[PDB]
Amino acid sequence: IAKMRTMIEGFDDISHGGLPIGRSTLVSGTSGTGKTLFSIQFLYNGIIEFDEPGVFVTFEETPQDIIKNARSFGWDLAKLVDEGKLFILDALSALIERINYAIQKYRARRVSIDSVTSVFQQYDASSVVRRELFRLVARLKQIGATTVMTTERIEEYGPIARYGVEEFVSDNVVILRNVLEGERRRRTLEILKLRGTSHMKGEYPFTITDHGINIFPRSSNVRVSSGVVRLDEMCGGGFFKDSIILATGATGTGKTLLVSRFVENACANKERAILFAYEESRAQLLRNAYSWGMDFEEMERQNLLKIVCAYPESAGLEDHLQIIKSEINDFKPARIAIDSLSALARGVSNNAFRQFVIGVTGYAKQEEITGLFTNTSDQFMHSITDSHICVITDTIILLQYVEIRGEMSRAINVFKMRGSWHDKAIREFMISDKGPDIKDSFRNFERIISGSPTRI
Amino acid sequence: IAKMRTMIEGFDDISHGGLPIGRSTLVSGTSGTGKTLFSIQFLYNGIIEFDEPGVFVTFEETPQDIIKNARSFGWDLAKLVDEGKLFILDALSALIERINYAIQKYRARRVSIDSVTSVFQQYDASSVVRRELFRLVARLKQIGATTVMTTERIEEYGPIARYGVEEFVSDNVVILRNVLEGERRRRTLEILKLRGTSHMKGEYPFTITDHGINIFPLRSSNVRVSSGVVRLDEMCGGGFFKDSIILATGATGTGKTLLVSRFVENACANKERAILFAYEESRAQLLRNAYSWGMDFEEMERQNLLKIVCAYPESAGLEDHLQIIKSEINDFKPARIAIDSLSALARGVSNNAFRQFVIGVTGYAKQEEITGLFTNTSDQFMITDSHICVITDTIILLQYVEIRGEMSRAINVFKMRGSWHDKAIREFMISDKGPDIKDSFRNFERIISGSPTRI
Amino acid sequence: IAKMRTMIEGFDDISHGGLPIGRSTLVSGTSGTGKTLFSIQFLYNGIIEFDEPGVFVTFEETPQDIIKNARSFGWDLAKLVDEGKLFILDALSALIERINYAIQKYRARRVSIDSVTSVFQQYDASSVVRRELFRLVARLKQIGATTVMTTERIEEYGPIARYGVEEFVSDNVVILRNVLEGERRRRTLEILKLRGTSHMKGEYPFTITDHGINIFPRSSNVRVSSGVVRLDEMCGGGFFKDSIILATGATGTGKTLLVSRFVENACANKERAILFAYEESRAQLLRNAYSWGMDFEEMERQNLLKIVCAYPESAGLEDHLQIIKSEINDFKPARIAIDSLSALARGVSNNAFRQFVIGVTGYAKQEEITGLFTNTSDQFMHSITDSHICVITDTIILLQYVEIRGEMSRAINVFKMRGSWHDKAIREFMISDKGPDIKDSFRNFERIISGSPTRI
Ligand SMILES: Nc1ncnc2c1ncn2[C@@H]1O[C@H](COP(=O)(O)OP(=O)(O)OP(=O)(O)O)[C@@H](O)[C@H]1O
Ligand SMILES: Nc1ncnc2c1ncn2[C@@H]1O[C@H](COP(=O)(O)OP(=O)(O)OP(=O)(O)O)[C@@H](O)[C@H]1O
Ligand SMILES: Nc1ncnc2c1ncn2[C@@H]1O[C@H](COP(=O)(O)OP(=O)(O)OP(=O)(O)O)[C@@H](O)[C@H]1O
Ligand SMILES: Nc1ncnc2c1ncn2[C@@H]1O[C@H](COP(=O)(O)OP(=O)(O)OP(=O)(O)O)[C@@H](O)[C@H]1O
Ligand SMILES: Nc1ncnc2c1ncn2[C@@H]1O[C@H](COP(=O)(O)OP(=O)(O)OP(=O)(O)O)[C@@H](O)[C@H]1O
Ligand SMILES: Nc1ncnc2c1ncn2[C@@H]1O[C@H](COP(=O)(O)OP(=O)(O)OP(=O)(O)O)[C@@H](O)[C@H]1O
Ligand SMILES: [Mg+2]
Ligand SMILES: [Mg+2]
Ligand SMILES: [Mg+2]
Ligand SMILES: [Mg+2]
Ligand SMILES: [Mg+2]
Ligand SMILES: [Mg+2]
Repeated sequence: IAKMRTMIEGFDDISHGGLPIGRSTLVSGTSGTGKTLFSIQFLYNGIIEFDEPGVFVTFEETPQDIIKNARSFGWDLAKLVDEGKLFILDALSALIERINYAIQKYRARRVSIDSVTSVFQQYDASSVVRRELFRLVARLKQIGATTVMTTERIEEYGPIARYGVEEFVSDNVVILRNVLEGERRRRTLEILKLRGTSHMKGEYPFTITDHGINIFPRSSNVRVSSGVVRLDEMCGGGFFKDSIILATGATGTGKTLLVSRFVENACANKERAILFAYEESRAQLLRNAYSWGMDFEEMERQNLLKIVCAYPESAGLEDHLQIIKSEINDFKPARIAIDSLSALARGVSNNAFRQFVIGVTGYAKQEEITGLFTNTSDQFMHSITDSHICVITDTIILLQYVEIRGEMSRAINVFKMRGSWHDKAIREFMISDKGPDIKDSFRNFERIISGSPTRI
Repeated sequence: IAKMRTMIEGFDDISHGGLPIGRSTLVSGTSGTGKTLFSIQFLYNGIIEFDEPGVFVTFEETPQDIIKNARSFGWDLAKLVDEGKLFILDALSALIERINYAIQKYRARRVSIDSVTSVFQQYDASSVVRRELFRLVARLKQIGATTVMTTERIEEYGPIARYGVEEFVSDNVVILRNVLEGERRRRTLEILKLRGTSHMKGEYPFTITDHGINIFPLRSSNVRVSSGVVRLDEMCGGGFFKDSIILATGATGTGKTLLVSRFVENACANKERAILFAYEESRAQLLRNAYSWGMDFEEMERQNLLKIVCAYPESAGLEDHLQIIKSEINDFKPARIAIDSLSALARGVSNNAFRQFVIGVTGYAKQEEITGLFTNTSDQFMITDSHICVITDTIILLQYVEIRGEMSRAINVFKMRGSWHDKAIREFMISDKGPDIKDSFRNFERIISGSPTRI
Repeated sequence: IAKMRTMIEGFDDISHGGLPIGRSTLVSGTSGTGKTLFSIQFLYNGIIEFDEPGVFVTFEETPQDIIKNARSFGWDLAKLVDEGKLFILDALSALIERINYAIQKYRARRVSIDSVTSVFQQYDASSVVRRELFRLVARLKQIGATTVMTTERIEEYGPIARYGVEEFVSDNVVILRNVLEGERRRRTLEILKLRGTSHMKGEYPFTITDHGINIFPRSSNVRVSSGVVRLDEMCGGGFFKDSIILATGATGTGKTLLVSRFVENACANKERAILFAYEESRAQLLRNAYSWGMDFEEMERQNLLKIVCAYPESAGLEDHLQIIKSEINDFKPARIAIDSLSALARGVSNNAFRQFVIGVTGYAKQEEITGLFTNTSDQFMHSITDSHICVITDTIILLQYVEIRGEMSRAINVFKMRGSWHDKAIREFMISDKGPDIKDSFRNFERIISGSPTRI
């Protein structure tokens, strides 16, 4: 069973090439799940790469309404119909005749029906839909044309179709969802089945952007500097180039300080860098940064630093990824920084957050980009990690508060360093008007990893 | 009631021999559960295993599509007509006649109907369905031919059939599921009932492969093997046991992958095949860190001795991961394997679904005399273990020890099943040639806390 | 209201003698709940003990199909019909006439209808079923014949009957269930009501075995040895004969060691013993046992030791009990051992597990059998007990890991000893190639029950 590519980033790897060739694919889902976006996108791409003639059988929508909406991603469907490359059939057993006729005058390639459920309200009685659905499918499989049929749905976790008898007739079943969890919508695609072929089971986080659908399913010894000399000395030549560094610690420990010095160092060696902040804003960052003797405003004047400030609850976790991606595909920084993940995990599913970290890490390492992700710990004085995904990070620079003689002092230590030597000493440090000052470690103190020390 | 082997791996143990002789079995479930697959496999295996006639009754789609769908597993229609061993009937009491025809025509034994739910569009009443259901099975039983019926379902945890009156008429009820939990689907088969016979109660994890369905049901020599480290072998009093399961738990960056790299290296060193299942790092990374310790993993794969199967834990489901391991070991056939790690496969997974995984790998690994070293990154570094350290025969736990404001690491053989081991928590270090197990801490107390005390 | 015995192990004590005499009993439940198994079992037993004439009114099942299925437990229904002791009436107001006629030619005793729901699909409309059900019941109560009526069900926790009007007509209501919790089926029986009589309320764990249905609703000073001399010295003459001993402790403490020495001691005094293992297999056990100088293979050669290895998730908790019972009813060991309960409680209901422990304990003590049950603790260094059923055990031999001068040493202490003196000292012990070596206790150490000790 040969498959037909749809040029839809994600769907090509989820269905292993695409959808069963010469067969009909049913795409069900609720309203605003992207049933039409996918439908025309299956034709557009098809009639832009392999130069294939595709006909669109519209029903409750006007042939200009479809083209007026496709202009949201800069798609000129008029120019498609101005070269006989796309035919829109405006709309009981005579409909297949016109489709069979049009497709004959437009050499059978890609066909989309939006929607079949619409022209079935006057029939109903469940058993009737199936009887008239089977005939349609069969009538298309005889002409051997990769057809996508749209179906309506009432529930996001209930009947597959309105009359629950379309999935049993259809050979291939793709379900588009828009689940709302904690007053936040999440678009997820899934391939229920695919007769005489293989596919990726379960649902994968996707979104609709200005390019349309966006479905989301080396290791050199090159070392880079973190901005701090002693830190690179503790890491035995600084952080690795293509690696993920983690800055875990309590509130006001110096995470954003290390991020600022990590981004500065990039711009210092004429290297581009992106800073994704979710806790503070450009205004505050510039002031805080300048207070340590760093010109963040100037760093952006050289087109070497970009600041993307936004709230962690502003958009969805499946969205935030796309922003980072598009932000990296444009500016093309050598290294990025996330401040912070703690803010991107608050009121989010433990699994939904795991898919995010895996995404950034993968993409960050896939493009050989150095990413310094910070994480704020709950207990300031310390268990381990909430979702404990410290196994994804190659380096772990944790900061801990140390109470010494009624003085709230801070300490830094390189907890982990994959395929690299590091200092296993909890060196004390302080903050000044020029960044960190890592001094000597606490040799005459015991139980330093348990908030409070002990005289020796 | 005579059994009938279907040659479906797992099913012949779940149904105790297979399905009842000259009885009608009902296989209900949702769409994509694998109802048609089972139906074909039942006849296919039955045809090329005991030269038995098979009659497939189609209803929804045509004989060509069904024949064109089995090509995904490598099954051809050479029995369809080129051997007259596969009779397909394209599609109330007139159907039964045609059924008895091909049956007595080719001295039939096996029969599959797919689907019967599609022949009850008009009849919107359960009364009619039951009446015309019983008559079918009753007829089929009069001919005493092992027939499999297929029905459709709306919910995975609701009515048995579409009209909920088919399981009561049917003698044997099989239910195929495709439950979706946490954006992840899991195919599970269960034998609801089986009249005048015994079977296994509850649902068993299965998958669909290119050999079709793979249902998953539910020695001890003193030969020792080297762990890669000499002191470690001395700590186990002769090295690791051959046909045994070793576990390495500890905080992130304790050196689990280090002990794995040496455990796999030692294999290839003695010209022994070993498989490495990574779910945290990738080949590129592992090769770098490995070489940094003075180990050439690339070379090890150049001699067809070491294999690396990197895959994100979240990529596939727990049931698929198992099949991937089994098939991977069925091809390469290593003398020992290593999983890095179990903790990476226990993330956003049910404790019951995870238990079934560890039991499988352990069982299968222990069933083929394969030495397995599974790692498990402990959540709270510097307590217990909310899982199963009872399954593992050996436990090599690594713990971080803070001494004089220095993040030092220690190792100890926590347990060694039916063997002597060192009961001392000796400090160790990592260099550019592997571990260096030094001496323990005699003048330090509460070393299990992660923070000792000057004695 | 006199009751009629059914000779069904469990149902006789649940309904206090049996079911209301001269009245009709409705048995509802889903498919494969054992509606037919019970139905014929009510006749078989009845026409095998009190020599009573019973007629079976079958519907959607053939008179040979019922007999062909009853042969799963070795029941010759043909021989029952070959002496006019059982009559099968193969199958609107004329059905009661034949039943009234047959029962007259087969002196009214035990009657079973399987099923009434079957011959009602052509009626439906809820109110119709009741009207035609009442007439049936009344027509049977007039002939005074203990009749059991089978009813179909869709839900395990929903309507009592298909039309939910059969329980209001029927005098007695028995509901058979097959609940699925965590991909595991559990058969439970219940008596909803019983007019003019008393019964046991709630549902009781049952199973179907080769004997059919299996519903599951002294104290001498005789002392026995545990295999260890010092252990018997710490128990002041060894464990009590008819008592339950518990071996709680962390992983690799020496639980299976004490079990092996406890089973060996039985075979040593020419006493039979059963070992129920769920963590290891015969292969490993024999090797581990032989490493301590115990010949487990030989112990089975004398027909004094039996090993029943099986996984704790292989079968159901309500099943595992039956296995132990049948295993003890055959071999008839003087003492048994369970290794372990921790494995039999993983992914099980806290209450469902409580009913198991009570079962083994009761049966173990009911047959005056000594049972050494082991339990693995979670924290290796220790709170108390998960489901804390240490109140069921008469003796508690807990083992605890003790870290001494960077050496992971082990310790044993007799925590409890009901109606017996015991040693209240945490004696240290080690393992060798001949079993345990209990030495002196830790006198110069403090906080030994909190993992880590303290110099004194
Ligand atoms: N240019 C755009 N940029 C971002 N999101 C867009 C853009 N255009 C549309 N969308 C999003 O995608 C949706 C359009 O999806 P589409 O029209 O295919 O829905 P549908 O599922 O076919 O709806 P219906 O059930 O009414 O037919 C919009 O509602 C909006 O959420
Ligand atoms: N080669 C293959 N590799 C992997 N999975 C496959 C392969 N071939 C088929 N499958 C899987 O098995 C499914 C086929 O099952 P099958 O065609 O029997 O469905 P079904 O349950 O009979 O559906 P229906 O409700 O339409 O009768 C596909 O949807 C896919 O999930
Ligand atoms: N100009 C300055 N001089 C001295 N110390 C400073 C100065 N500016 C900031 N600090 C110190 O360093 C800390 C700043 O660290 P930073 O702002 O990076 O916090 P953080 O660890 O990222 O915390 P969070 O993100 O939770 O607010 C302040 O709490 C203060 O102790
Ligand atoms: N010999 C046996 N050993 C063990 N279990 C058996 C044996 N025979 C039958 N069983 C079990 O008991 C069931 C038989 O129960 P029975 O036929 O009474 O069901 P039922 O509830 O009457 O079904 P229906 O609703 O279809 O009439 C089988 O499905 C199986 O689970
Ligand atoms: N070349 C090297 N030289 C010195 N020490 C090294 C070297 N490579 C690794 N290490 C040490 O070993 C640690 C990594 O060991 P390893 O990756 O096996 O640990 P792990 O517990 O499996 O980690 P993770 O939780 O990330 O899987 C580093 O943190 C460092 O302390
Ligand atoms: N031949 C031997 N010589 C010395 N010590 C041994 C020998 N065999 C086993 N041991 C020791 O005794 C322990 C065995 O105890 P046992 O196997 O009964 O463990 P357990 O407490 O039942 O643990 P679990 O059931 O959780 O695996 C081993 O961990 C080891 O310390
Ligand atoms: Mg639309
Ligand atoms: Mg900050
Ligand atoms: Mg099918
Ligand atoms: Mg690792
Ligand atoms: Mg029955
Ligand atoms: Mg044990």
